[PDB]
Amino acid sequence: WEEEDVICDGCNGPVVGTRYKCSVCPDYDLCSVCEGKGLHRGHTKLAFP
Ligand SMILES: [Zn+2]
Ligand SMILES: [Zn+2]
Repeated sequence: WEEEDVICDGCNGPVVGTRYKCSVCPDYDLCSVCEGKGLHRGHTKLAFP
């Protein structure tokens, strides 16, 4: 029962719904809100659920 949860690197809450993971940074993720706020805007991101 090893589980991987995804925490937003902005609000530090878990990412539920759309996940914006950085394509450059290893293991960097933002939630839909923090993405909307323009965080980490210098790196390309992958927007999957
Ligand atoms: Zn967030
Ligand atoms: Zn980045």
